[PDB]
Amino acid sequence: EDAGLVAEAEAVAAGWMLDFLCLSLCRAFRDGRSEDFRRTRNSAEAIIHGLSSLTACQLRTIYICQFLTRIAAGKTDERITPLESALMIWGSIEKEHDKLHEEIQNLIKIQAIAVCMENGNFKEAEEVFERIFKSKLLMIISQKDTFHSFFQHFSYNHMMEKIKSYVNYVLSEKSSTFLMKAAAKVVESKR
Amino acid sequence: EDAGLVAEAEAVAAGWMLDFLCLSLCRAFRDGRSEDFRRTRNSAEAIIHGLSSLTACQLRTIYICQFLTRIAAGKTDERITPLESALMIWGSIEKEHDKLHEEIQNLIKIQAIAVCMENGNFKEAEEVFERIFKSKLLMIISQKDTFHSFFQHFSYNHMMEKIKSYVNYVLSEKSSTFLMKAAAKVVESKR
Ligand SMILES: COCC(=O)NCc1ccc(C)cc1
Ligand SMILES: COCC(=O)NCc1ccc(C)cc1
Repeated sequence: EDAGLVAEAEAVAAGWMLDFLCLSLCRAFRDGRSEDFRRTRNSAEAIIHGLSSLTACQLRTIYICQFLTRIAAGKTDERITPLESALMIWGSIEKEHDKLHEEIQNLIKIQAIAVCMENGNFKEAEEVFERIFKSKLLMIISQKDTFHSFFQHFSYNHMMEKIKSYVNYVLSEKSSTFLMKAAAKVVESKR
Repeated sequence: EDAGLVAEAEAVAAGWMLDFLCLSLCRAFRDGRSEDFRRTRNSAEAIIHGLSSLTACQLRTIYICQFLTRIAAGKTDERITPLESALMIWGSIEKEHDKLHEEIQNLIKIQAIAVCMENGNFKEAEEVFERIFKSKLLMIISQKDTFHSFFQHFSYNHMMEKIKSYVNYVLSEKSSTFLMKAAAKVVESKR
């Protein structure tokens, strides 16, 4: 038995498990299956400790998973909120800055403030605003005007809809990865 | 897309990941790769939350993994020690009670006391003795006779050697499971 070849096979399998768990995380996010999302997130987080070197494709995969983890915790050792952390990941993923990227970016920026107002924490809403960003938005926060028409166009539902359309593209791109394809064949054979 | 067929494929893949991670955990235990063992253990623990129903084979797999986890923590919400917890798993696994089973059982029973004496905790050694079990063993603990010839036949090294021989049988039995076999093929193709 060669120790190097065994370690290489473990790294190949970790890569397969990462894609499979990304696909499961994407579907759970799309479906709103919170408990399944939490379980898949924990498995993907543990599995990637088996990798010390990642390709460009694998880095994009883990950053998509970290991004969805923050978006899912949006209303729930960093001194920033989950939506602010999602915005940092979003702005640094190796991906095209098309119209959809910018739409998601601006929806998260406004919702990072609006989720604080929804929870009744207006001081945090101002702190979030100061870290991200103008005089019209600060007057809205100061007036506790949570249902201002600006927030109805840049809504939480609109942020989730746009992120879900992005998730469907990731989902289709990874639907043919090794582990899910082999698992679907086994299920189809029964049946 | 059928939600039931997607969930079935996820359960098939969780099963494949469980066998792969058992095989990796067995090799790391055999090799004494502590950090790799800790990482694999965490991944296997997270992955099995994706399973709510297990076959007899899968139950044996998870119990072997829980047993090795306690043996590896042997010298490190239950009011018992890790070796005592390993003994509980060992005595209830659906497996043959051959001579090797009994040898491992008795080595763990004595080492559960001896590891407390090694750490200088003789009160715990007596508490462990009371929970497991005689007058000769209690005199040894009372006298802090850690290097009594009884402990040299029923040694920690002998316990580890016997458990490692058992691990080699599990390792050979699972060496042909789906995920490792497909991963070894990929590595062999390069080389
Ligand atoms: C880095 O901060 C922790 C975190 O985001 N955990 C969720 C997580 C899910 C999935 C993957 C691949 C990686 C991480
Ligand atoms: C049940 O007590 C926790 C524990 O033993 N964790 C390690 C663990 C490793 C591997 C598997 C499959 C399952 C559990």
